[PDB]
Amino acid sequence: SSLRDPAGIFELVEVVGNGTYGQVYKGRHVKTGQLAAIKVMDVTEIKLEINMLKKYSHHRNIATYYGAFIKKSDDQLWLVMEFCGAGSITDLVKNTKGNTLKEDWIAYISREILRGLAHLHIHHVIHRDIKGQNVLLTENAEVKLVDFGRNTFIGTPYWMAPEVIACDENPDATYDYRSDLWSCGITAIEMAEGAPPLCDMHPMRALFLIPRNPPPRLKSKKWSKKFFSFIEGCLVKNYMQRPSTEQLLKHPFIRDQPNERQVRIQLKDHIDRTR
Ligand SMILES: Nc1ncnc2ccc(-c3cccc(Cl)c3)cc12
Ligand code: NA
Repeated sequence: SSLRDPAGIFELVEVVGNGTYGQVYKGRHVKTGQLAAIKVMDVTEIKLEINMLKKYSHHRNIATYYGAFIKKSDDQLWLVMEFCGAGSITDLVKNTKGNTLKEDWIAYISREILRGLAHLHIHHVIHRDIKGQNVLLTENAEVKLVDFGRNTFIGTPYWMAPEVIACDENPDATYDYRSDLWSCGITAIEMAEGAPPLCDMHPMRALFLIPRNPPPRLKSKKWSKKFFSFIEGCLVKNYMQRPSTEQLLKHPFIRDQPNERQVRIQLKDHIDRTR
């Protein structure tokens, strides 16, 4: 009924990813040595968010919520969740020769992202921040989503869907569940090319171009017809005709993965070789 102090339960080890998620630490469950990710927030409601993040995180493609703690003093709120030890998808692409993942790896990771999103969407939750950095890997090559729900900063715009960017005909910016599907397509281009489209643009210029530009496309013609079609589905310009999570899960690029077993093996081995 009342949040406990974390002393002797969880301890902070080091900042993750040294300065990319803000106040998120690699932590450890004191009594068992089990690792955990801990978001540290300064606080002056909480209990409801605890019970809410609890139920929707029980899915295999979402990092599991453990509990909430209050470090007394401004008081610190500690949000404890399952740690994913093999870094982010962005790290994976960065640590790969040529900053590009094989198409079957992209198909596997994209399906796991979509499965996580399908669980949140069915429960009327919008992730709002799908990107390579928020999709984490475990040592067993399990794919898990992270960072779903002060608010004074605007983050990176490269994964933002057109409807989420306010402009003359769209004065009130629309975060719709389909906005996460646009971000999944940008994440798939990020896996294929090493960076999102418009990465060569200043962030404010990219924010102006996203609602105006036609849908982004893969630079190379080497990819399969299925992959181009998957990107096209994610990146439907007008969210009103954009397919739902359930429709994208049935797209042949996602649905038809004959080398699935070997992909998980390749990913597990690649994690070891590039650690
Ligand atoms: N669960 C995690 N495992 C490993 N690294 C991580 C890095 C960052 C995060 C993370 C990032 C933003 C917001 C929240 Cl609540 C958690 C979670 C993890
Ligand atoms: Na989970």
